[PDB]
Amino acid sequence: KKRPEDFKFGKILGEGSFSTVVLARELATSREYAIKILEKRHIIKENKVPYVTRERDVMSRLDHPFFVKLYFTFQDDEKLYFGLSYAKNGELLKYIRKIGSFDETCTRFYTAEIVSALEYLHGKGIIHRDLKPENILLNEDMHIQITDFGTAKVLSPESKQARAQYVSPELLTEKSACKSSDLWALGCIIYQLVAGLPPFRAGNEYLIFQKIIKLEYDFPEKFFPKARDLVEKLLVLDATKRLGCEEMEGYGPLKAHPFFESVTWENLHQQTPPKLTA
Ligand SMILES: O=C(N[C@@H](COc1ccc2[nH]c(=O)[nH]c2c1)c1ccccc1)c1cccn(Cc2ccc(F)c(F)c2)c1=O
Repeated sequence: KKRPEDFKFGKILGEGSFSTVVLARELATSREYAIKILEKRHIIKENKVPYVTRERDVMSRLDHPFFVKLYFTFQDDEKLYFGLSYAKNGELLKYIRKIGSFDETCTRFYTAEIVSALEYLHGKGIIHRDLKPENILLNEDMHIQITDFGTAKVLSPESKQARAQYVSPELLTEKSACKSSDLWALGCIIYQLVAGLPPFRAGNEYLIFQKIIKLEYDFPEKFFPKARDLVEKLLVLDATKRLGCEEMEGYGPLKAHPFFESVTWENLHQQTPPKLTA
């Protein structure tokens, strides 16, 4: 078992739900991990601290190339520690501030990795509920690493549902989430990769929420036609009519959409990602 003294702790990578993720270097190996630290003082019923109880065991057991993984755990008198994948290259959409919108080859590749990751997650009955560019990190090899900050939920077999710019209308109109809520988020992400901006934009959050529920958005003139078609098929108010959803025959029709022509879905993790720039 590892212990706190085996690492040199660096900067904070992220924080939420009484959990702080810190960059750490393993002294013996020079390997870097993102170690999540929870103070035992905060583990009380009223706080609903994630990853302490059994309801997230299926998430903790994931061993997929596109999700940050749990490698080890340990504890001391005051804290719980969870060693997670470190995604060296940070947030995927961070390149937009320099480079602007992604080209079709790069959009197709990164969209395929996200779709492949969501298919796997949904196949385990897990819904993310807060999928956004901030949660799509990139490792040293430039492959995606999707993070959860305690929003993901395992659905029960008895229900296909569970209780701003990337939020689906059902999370706004009926305060519920389903697998299809994540496909709405995917539609927003694809649009942002291509356009360089998210689809629902307005003067403030209140107005953005109105645009979402009314489907008030437009495409710029330069939007790749196959990507436009795909986005229109994901950004549908009725959650049962989104491409990829259970009621629309699942992932096959989504992975077979013309936007994904030439994609080799089985080896995306082994392919060299296309460079965003030389
Ligand atoms: O513990 C897990 N995730 C952490 C966040 O992990 C981070 C955050 C930033 C980082 N930067 C970097 O380089 N590595 C980083 C790791 C968490 C924080 C706060 C509350 C709850 C969880 C965590 C534990 C186990 C598995 N996963 C992957 C996962 C689970 C369910 C999903 F639906 C999903 F899409 C992905 C986790 O995110």
